[PDB]
Amino acid sequence: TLRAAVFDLDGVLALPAVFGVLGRTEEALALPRGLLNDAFQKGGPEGATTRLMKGEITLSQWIPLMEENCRKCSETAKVCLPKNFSIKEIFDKAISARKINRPMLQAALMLRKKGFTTAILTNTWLDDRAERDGLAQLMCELKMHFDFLIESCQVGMVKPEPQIYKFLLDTLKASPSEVVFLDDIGANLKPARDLGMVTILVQDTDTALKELEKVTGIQLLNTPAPLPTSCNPSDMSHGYVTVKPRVRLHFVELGSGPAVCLCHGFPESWYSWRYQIPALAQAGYRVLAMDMKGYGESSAPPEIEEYCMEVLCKEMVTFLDKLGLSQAVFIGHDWGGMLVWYMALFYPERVRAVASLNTPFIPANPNMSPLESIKANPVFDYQLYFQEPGVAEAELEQNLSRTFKSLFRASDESVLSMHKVCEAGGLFVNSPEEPSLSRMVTEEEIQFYVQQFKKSGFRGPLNWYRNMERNWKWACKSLGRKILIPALMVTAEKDFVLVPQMSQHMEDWIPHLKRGHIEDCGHWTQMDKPTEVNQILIKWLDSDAR
Amino acid sequence: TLRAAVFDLDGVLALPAVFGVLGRTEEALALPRGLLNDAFQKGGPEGATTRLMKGEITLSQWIPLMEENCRKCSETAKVCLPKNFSIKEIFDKAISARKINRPMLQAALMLRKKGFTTAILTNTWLDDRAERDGLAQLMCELKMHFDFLIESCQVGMVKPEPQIYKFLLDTLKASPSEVVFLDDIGANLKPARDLGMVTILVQDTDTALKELEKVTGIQLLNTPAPLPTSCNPSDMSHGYVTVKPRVRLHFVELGSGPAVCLCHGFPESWYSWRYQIPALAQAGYRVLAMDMKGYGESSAPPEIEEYCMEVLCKEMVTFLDKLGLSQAVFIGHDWGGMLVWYMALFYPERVRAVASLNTPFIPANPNMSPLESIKANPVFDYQLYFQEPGVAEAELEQNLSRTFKSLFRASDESVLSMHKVCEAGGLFVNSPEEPSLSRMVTEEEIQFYVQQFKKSGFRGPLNWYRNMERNWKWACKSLGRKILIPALMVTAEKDFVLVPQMSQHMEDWIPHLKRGHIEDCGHWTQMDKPTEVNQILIKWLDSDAR
Ligand SMILES: Cc1cc(-c2csc(N)n2)c(C)n1C[C@H]1CCCO1
Ligand SMILES: Cc1cc(-c2csc(N)n2)c(C)n1C[C@H]1CCCO1
Ligand SMILES: [Mg+2]
Ligand SMILES: [Mg+2]
Repeated sequence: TLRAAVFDLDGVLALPAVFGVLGRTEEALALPRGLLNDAFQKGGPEGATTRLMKGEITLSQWIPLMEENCRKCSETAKVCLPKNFSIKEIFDKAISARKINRPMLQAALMLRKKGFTTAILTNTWLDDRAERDGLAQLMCELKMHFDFLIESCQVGMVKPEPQIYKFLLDTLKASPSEVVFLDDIGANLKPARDLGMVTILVQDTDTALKELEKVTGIQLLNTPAPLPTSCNPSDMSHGYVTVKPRVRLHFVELGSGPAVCLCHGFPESWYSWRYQIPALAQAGYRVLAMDMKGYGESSAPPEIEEYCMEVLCKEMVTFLDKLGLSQAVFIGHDWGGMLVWYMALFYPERVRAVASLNTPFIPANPNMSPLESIKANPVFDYQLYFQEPGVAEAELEQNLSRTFKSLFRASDESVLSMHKVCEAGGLFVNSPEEPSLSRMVTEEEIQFYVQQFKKSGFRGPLNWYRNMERNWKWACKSLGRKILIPALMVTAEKDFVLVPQMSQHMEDWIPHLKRGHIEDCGHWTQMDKPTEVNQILIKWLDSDAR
Repeated sequence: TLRAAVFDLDGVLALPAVFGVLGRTEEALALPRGLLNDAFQKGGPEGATTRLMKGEITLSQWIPLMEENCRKCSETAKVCLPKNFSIKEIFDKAISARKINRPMLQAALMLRKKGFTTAILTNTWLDDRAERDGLAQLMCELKMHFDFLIESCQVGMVKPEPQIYKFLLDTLKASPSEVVFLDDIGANLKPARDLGMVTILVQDTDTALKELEKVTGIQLLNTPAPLPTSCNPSDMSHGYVTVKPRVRLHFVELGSGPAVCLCHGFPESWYSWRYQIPALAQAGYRVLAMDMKGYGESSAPPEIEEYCMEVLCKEMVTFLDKLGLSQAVFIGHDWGGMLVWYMALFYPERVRAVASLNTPFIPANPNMSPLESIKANPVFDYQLYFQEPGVAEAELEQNLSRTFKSLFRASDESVLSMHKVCEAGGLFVNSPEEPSLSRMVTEEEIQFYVQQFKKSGFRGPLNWYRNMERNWKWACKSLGRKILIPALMVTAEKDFVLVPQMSQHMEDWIPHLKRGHIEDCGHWTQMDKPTEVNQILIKWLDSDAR
């Protein structure tokens, strides 16, 4: 029966509520109880506050009107307001104090995931104060999680007037009995109740969630910890930069602050960062999540040498030049990880800080051909399989779904040993035609990769492995250097190819290296353990790159 | 004969030179003359400094080696270095002191404009110091003006070794006699001279330019003031954001820092900001230059109401939401100017600051239909001509070249009165078939507009004028408000439609409004007077939006 859920902002999705600051200020300053609330509410439907909430005036215009109300209320109550008493001050403080009430948001999200239409209906104001950016941030963060946001000041109507509830119903395209509405102000619930909406009076959050859960029949309290926000591709800003005549690079871009360029591994996509992109933007960064050369909407030229580390890095520099970015933080995974260590070594002036997931920095061995070095570790045998042009392409392109479904698996699910792949004759020779779906991914997410890979297939991707000799000679030039910019290495316990021990000597080349470590994490770090990756990146960004 | 020009960075394109800081520090600290230069040069081809310039070691690794050289030089000269003596300190200071030597850059630019290939050949280092971003900025700003940048540390070779000059010649694809090479170090010129290159020894800039001018036969000194840098479309980052199912918005994006969204007028393009985009990025801003809805690579739906101010503003808010931007500075011109005043009035929380070129803020008159208000000023008669769907489209689309060439004219060139356009039967009824080219634009620039307008023509653009009644009713809601965020109004003396007097009452609605005024400037402000626009925007941005 219930199809829709409506939440107020103050006192419901965000806490502490501003009205609360009226109460507290009175208490703190020993003013007559309720004096501030009388001033706030003076003139009722035609007083300053209603005009504010309806959009007739802006917040900065209302401030001196509330001031005047406070004077008149205090003269009528035969008291004086203290020296320094400041309405602007009180509200600046109150509005920055108010934070997202996380469990209410997570309930709204769960309800939306089970197919509810969700909305925020709020009495609010046009905010033109010097510090308005703080509220603009909160509203952005909240509203992306909901179907609709209805603000009194944008629509010219306020709770409890009946017309806003009619406007609500019409926006929802639902009848009143299909709607639950939560509010901390009982007067605001009444007209919803009159129409036959389920209403919940929100005092403490848990009891409201308990009622919300009873009435919807959905579990909202004590639920497992949810994944971070992911990205819908068609909701993103897509950027494109031509770095030379045949080569354009595509990226997705979210947030403001220091530029952070995310570089995925093989055979992946910008979308492999879907769980980090909103979190890093939310934490105060400008994220640029690349399709690396060879992939997705980036160009994919056929020639092997187009994909050696030197050419790749030079193009990433050009990509910064054309965007007008003197630096970025570079964060890489797998092949992207190797590339970011090379950026740090050859273009430290362009790199604000460098981090890798899984991929250690290993210096070239000038006394050993890289082919031999690769042949020395049985777990890299899949890289020899990748050498011969055409062979891996045919296997990987033959059935894309099966390809991504076989590759993208958590450590407790794996179907492919990386073991004696040449000898066996292929990566999939002993995996099913139709693999089961990993817990890490949905069917929809697999089909995003399949559709990406239909544009250019695996030639350009595989070519990143086909420049061992060329990369080795370029790397040998850097053998006297050290990496002395801020650097983070993140090892994954159960990546059985890029094993955490393989990073064990990095402090010789990177003496101030920082570390994080993720337990029970396979090769596909960002989607295996997105919460833990997010926390380790944001903590290191805030301390080292900011 | 000469086809190419090569410039050193230190002492040639940037000043004061670092070597100079060796001299000055000695003098300042009363050290033995030349002591620092001996330490710097110790071991010659195999000393620390050469290894640095060749890329073997990074700057931070070299710092303690130069320190040690300075100790050994001072022990051998029987003196002591002062307490606090700091090589890191000296170089931090020297490297931030060094600025682009503007007249040398402007000579290189002029030579490139007359078809020279230009290059920077420099002995430089891999810079990993905490403060490296300053040099990364200088190198970005310089290098975008040149065909090639050749850095000793990237190529593994240093002036004066002969191999780098061979590498130079090969990069230029020129024989030595086709090249002029400028350097402040005579030892560095010699191998160019040995090959038969024209060389110039740069002491003071003017005498070097004088020799450069004699030898090339091109005027480089005492030249008129050049235009600001413009944008090549195919060198820009292009961004695309879907703000709702039928509507995607395209923009060009350059720079980092506070987001600044540029909104062009009718019938224009992101490209109309070509002279502001590099300057504002260079001044420390993130520029987003839109194709407004109706234009260029943005969607262009046919329906009139898709283009009312309300829908337009809501979509600009969504564009911020999807990019993850809690605010931007909004700067508009003509129709874009009207739109930014509306953003300031309806979404002040999303607007960091607002500026308009030409377009004044005028409140709706609630006692007069907007059609009448328009009929009251003979100079708006072209807006009535625009009302009837199809009529203006046919005239404007009939011959695009003639359209843009007739419209885009400086005030001393105009071919169209805005006068009794309905009565005359068209905007062009009395202008030539093939207008002459305005001084403001090249043939190439006109053809960029023509090609943009072949995608959707003039329907969507004209529709911005066809919502007078709808805009009037929306505007009436804002009649109690004031604009109290930072605001700049820029009037143009000779815009005979949007006249500077029309802005004269703006202080009633915008009490802290700032102003700039541009004399001898017609309607097409950004390209008429790009230098003056740039200076007024950047000064106001730095003081009000930063
Ligand atoms: C960690 C690592 C070691 C080597 C290696 C060793 S010797 C040689 N030539 N290469 C390579 C190529 N990697 C990169 C990883 C990331 C994905 C590709 O393998
Ligand atoms: C300055 C201005 C006044 C009016 C106006 C007056 S009364 C009414 N309805 N409109 C308009 C539409 N403008 C906007 C300019 C910029 C380009 C379009 O004209
Ligand atoms: Mg409330
Ligand atoms: Mg020099």
